[PDB]
Amino acid sequence: MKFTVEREHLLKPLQQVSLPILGNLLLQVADGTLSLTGTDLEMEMVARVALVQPHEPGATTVPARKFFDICRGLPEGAEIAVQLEGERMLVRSGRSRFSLSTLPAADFPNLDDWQSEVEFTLPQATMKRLIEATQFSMAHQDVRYYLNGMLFETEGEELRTVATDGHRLAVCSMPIGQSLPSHSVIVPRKGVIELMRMLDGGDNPLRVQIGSNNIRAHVGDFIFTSKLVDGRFPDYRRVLPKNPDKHLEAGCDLLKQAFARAAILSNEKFRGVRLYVSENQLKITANNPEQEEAEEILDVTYSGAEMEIGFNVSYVLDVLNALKCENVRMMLTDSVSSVQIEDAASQSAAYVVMPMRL
Amino acid sequence: MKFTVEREHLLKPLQQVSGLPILGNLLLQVADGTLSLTGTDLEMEMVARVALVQPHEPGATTVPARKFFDICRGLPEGAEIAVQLEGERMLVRSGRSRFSLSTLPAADFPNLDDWQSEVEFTLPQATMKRLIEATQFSMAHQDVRYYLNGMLFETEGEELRTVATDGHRLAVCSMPIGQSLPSHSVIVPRKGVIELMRMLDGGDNPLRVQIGSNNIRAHVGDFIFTSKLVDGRFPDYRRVLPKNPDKHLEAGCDLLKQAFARAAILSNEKFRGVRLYVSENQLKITANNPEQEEAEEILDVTYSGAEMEIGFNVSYVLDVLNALKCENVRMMLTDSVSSVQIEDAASQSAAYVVMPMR
Ligand SMILES: [Ca+2]
Ligand SMILES: [Ca+2]
Ligand SMILES: [Ca+2]
Ligand SMILES: [Ca+2]
Ligand SMILES: [Ca+2]
Ligand SMILES: [Ca+2]
Ligand SMILES: [Ca+2]
Repeated sequence: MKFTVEREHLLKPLQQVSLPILGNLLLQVADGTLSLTGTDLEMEMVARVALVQPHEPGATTVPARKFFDICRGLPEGAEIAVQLEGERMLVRSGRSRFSLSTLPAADFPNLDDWQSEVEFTLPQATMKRLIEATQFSMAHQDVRYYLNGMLFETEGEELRTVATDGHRLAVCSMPIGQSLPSHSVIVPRKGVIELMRMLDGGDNPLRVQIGSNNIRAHVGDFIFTSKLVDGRFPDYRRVLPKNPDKHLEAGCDLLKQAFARAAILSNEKFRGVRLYVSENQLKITANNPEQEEAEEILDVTYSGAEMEIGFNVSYVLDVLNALKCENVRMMLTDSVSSVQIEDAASQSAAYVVMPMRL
Repeated sequence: MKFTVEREHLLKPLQQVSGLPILGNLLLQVADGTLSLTGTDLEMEMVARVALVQPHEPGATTVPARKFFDICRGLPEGAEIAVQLEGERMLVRSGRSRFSLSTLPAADFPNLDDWQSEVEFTLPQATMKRLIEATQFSMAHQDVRYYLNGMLFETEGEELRTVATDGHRLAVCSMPIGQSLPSHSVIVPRKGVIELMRMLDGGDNPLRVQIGSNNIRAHVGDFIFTSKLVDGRFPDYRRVLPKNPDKHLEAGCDLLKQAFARAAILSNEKFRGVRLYVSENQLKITANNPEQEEAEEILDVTYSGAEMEIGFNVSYVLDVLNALKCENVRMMLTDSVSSVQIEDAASQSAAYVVMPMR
């Protein structure tokens, strides 16, 4: 196995593809192409790079981090010559020489073979929007294992993501211009993060294939495959407040800064803040067990009945930071119901926070 | 106690002083048209003075430092901040943002012992920055020899000098300050060095230093920092500089750094040993690890001395090269079992000594 490639043509693939063999990358030279594969047994990334210089076929595995670090450590645009020599992989560029340990390509694990059952193509930016809108609301390491990921749902002509930690919920729906079967799957949280970072911000379309227990995403030279979480996800429809009758609109940043200052004097563990809404005015209060107290008053747009409501300010600040927009809509019912929060200029993403009695 | 100040006048002082629960509080004192703000940990103290141009009333209190800072920082650009002591709370008002903070009595706030200045001088901020940055990385970390955990500040002739060492490597930097100084040495603890550095805003305000038998004080602008000193017998750098390191090697600093950095990837993860082979206008760096992986770097250098080999902890060498912010480095060698001296090829202001490895 032999190949010579420019440093930069390896770095992006290396970043994407990054028991001992799990710490190695599979390298394969075949039919004019170097393939690089990383895996943790749950998910796998394959990156292809065209070989324009002379090369010789073959396959091995090499320590991922050390190989990455050597390549990154070489000078910008350096030529990197790689060949197998015995049980070692030789790396040479200029007068820099490296000899790395190998493990047999035969020992590199494959994900189980599977069949694609639902497929669609969408712009990368659309998938990025869907994931970014909801990612922060996934659970991390909850005993409810099915919350440690993101629901991907197809319905009519749209793709939807849902994330919840069992306390707050995020949902985002986007039309993708293709007739889809009604379907939903759970992508493990590590898989969501890996998928997100494979999206490079460019013009390559994204092709998604979903099987019974797997998902695959293809963008340009990269192919990501993950197991799905085998479980049942909560129904977001039952979480959204039914027909909320009271709408407040305010500048996102003004609202966020008011909440952020109030949060300083909220309970450190439970983070409860109170809202008092009246004609075109919002008052936010916070207090803590040391009996310190914050109050914020700001102009908003509101004409409904006067009401009060408490919430976890961390959850609300999470929403406002995710929204990054000009204006926000808080959809209210009463002191004993959840709130729905949206970009005032878009119904694509919605966020639900539970009420607190303070 | 009442004052009204522009946010912009409070922020930097609050950051500088904020950097027994009462140790979590700032002492605020309005007296003679000045607001003073003090923070302490019993070992060191920062005091900031703020001119009060708006109406004010005298008195003193203490308030939670982080909360007060976070509230002020959280307020908008150009906010006016009105503050008044009411009963046992401190009221903070700006626009329609209101905050009530807990207090502890000013009478409870601890003072450093009184002391007399024995040695005094003035120096540009840029000189103190240079002295600290040139040596700081070489201080010990939690060594049982406590004095090695800090930094020696030495006056000799008209020079101020810093020395830092952990027994394995040493840094020394000397700078002229244009004043006849006594011969004197003190050891500033780690945290004091960090603060000394933090107080240098980079402007044209000179620094005034006062040294007592057990304290150091630095005045810059409207800030006064005071630290206790560290007792103990700090090693003499003059005994550590090789007596006659007459084998001189010169090489590009970044070229040398990046070669060591690549070689380091395949060095022992705990011991970090690399080997240097010096010969006529050539340096070869090698590294190997228990897994029998190997790196080799060959660089052109300027060297006319006799051939020799020497082993080093590569992290120590990299630390030096990263601290040398320059074009060319000089390495001054003795033999395979003696320390190396390293300097900027174009300046003798700082020197670095690294012990060899067997
Ligand atoms: Ca280039
Ligand atoms: Ca629908
Ligand atoms: Ca569906
Ligand atoms: Ca294009
Ligand atoms: Ca209040
Ligand atoms: Ca010197
Ligand atoms: Ca070695």
